[PDB]
Amino acid sequence: SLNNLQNIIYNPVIPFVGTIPDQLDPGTLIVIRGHVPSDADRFQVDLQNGSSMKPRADVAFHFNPRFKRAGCIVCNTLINEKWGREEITYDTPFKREKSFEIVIMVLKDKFQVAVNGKHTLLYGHRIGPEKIDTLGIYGKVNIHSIGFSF
Ligand SMILES: CC(=O)N[C@@H]1[C@@H](O)[C@H](O[C@@H]2O[C@H](CO)[C@H](O)[C@H](O)[C@H]2O)[C@@H](CO)O[C@H]1O
Ligand code: NA
Ligand code: NI
Repeated sequence: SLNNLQNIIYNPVIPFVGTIPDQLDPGTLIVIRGHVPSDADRFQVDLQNGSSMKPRADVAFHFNPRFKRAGCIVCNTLINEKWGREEITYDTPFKREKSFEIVIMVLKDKFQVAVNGKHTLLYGHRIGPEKIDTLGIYGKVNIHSIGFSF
C-alpha cells in the first residue's frame, strides 16, 4: 500500500506551500505525518490549483480538522475566493497532542482519506484533479514528512 511512497519534504516550516511533482491520477497517494499541538484550534491540508495568494488560489480539496468542542473535520472547495457547501465529518480521529498519519488516496470520482490506518472520509471531486498542482498546509500543526506515491 505504501510500498511506492516517496517522502520528499521533512519537517517543513508551517505554513508550507509546495508544488506537487506529478499529476494526481487515480491510485495516487499523498501521505502526511505529524503532530497536533496541545493548543491547536484547527489546521488544514489544502490541495490547490496554483499558489496565488492575491487573489487566493482555488482549493479543490480543503481538509480541515477542527478541535473545539467534540472536534470535527470540515471539507470544502474554494473557487473565486468563495467557499462552497461544507461536508462535515464528526467522527474525527485527530486529537491535540497526538501523532497522525494522513493518507489521501485520489480516485477517479473522489478523494478517500484514511488516518492512522483507518478510513476517515470521502470527498467527491468538485474541481478536476488534473488542475491540482500545489499542496498547502496551514494552521496549528507540526509536520514531520510529506510524501507521494504515483
Ligand atoms: C456551521 C457553519 O456553516 N460554519 C461556517 C464556517 O465553517 C466558515 O468558516 C470557514 O470555513 C471554511 C471551510 O468551509 C474554511 O475552513 C475557512 O477557513 C473558515 O473560515 C464560515 C465562513 O465560510 O462560515 C460559517 O458559517
Ligand atoms: Na482557509
Ligand atoms: Ni514527533
